Amino acid sequence: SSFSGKYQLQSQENFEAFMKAIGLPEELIQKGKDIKGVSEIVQNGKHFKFTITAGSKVIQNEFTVGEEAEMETMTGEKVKTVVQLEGDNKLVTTFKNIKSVTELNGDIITNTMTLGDIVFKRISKRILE
Amino acid sequence: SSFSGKYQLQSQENFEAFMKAIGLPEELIQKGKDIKGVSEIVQNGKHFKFTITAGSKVIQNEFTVGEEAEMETMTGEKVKTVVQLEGDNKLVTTFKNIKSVTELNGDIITNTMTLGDIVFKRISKRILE
Ligand SMILES: CCCCCCCCCCCCCCCC(=O)O
Ligand SMILES: CCCCCCCCCCCCCCCC(=O)O
Repeated sequence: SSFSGKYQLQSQENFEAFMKAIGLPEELIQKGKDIKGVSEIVQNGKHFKFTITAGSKVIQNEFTVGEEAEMETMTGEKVKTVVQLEGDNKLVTTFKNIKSVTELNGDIITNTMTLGDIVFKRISKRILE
Repeated sequence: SSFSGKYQLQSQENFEAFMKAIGLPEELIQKGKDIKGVSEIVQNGKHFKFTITAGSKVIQNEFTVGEEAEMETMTGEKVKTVVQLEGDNKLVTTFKNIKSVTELNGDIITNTMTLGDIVFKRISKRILE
């Protein structure tokens, strides 16, 4: 019902392949590929504040679902996109050629980003505080 | 008696001045100055592993107190230094013209980095898992 929490990355698949596909340099990818950090979400109804840690980068994004917003991506590009809430537990959007689904089941977020044949999946667990 | 934990940045002083002094690109200073994320320490005796969130960057470092080590700074530069334990609750390192003191007070960690007349101070709080 609420996405709010601090989420510890537990495991991921295809980090290197996805970051290569979007244009990041190999040297940066290899430096970040094994980091398992903590991302944070604060949800207030349709409003979301994200402090995402992925690889060696921390990205802070904010949106209201259903409203267009500029989302900073791993390349540094700020993309214009609309994120929708499906049900109470799935955030969906598409930007460039990437389909993104952020799904909350209990205390586990599964984030799936699909770019052609590459399915980049991150599993993170809410720190219960 | 253990530094181990995940710590949420609560407040900080003179981020912009310190990052300017060490030469961080201005675009990264402006992006990173308001980000308050989670850093992790794993201590095993004199050995420490760090996953540090500072601004828009995540930095991993690892060393044994009392032994020379090579640590990655906020600019990405690698420096060789020996980290000491002071008074059983302070990690103290001096590299180039910076003195860094990481002090543990219960659930609070205070990182104080002194560079000439600038004191960059971070106060973080243990996440209770
Ligand atoms: C345009 C959207 C932002 C894209 C940023 C790319 C970094 C990977 C995104 C995964 C974060 C999704 C939130 C779940 C928590 C997590 O997996 O850290
Ligand atoms: C050897 C230099 C360390 C990395 C340089 C980044 C500047 C900030 C370092 C602060 C790390 C201290 C660890 C405790 C938690 C924190 O304050 O984030």
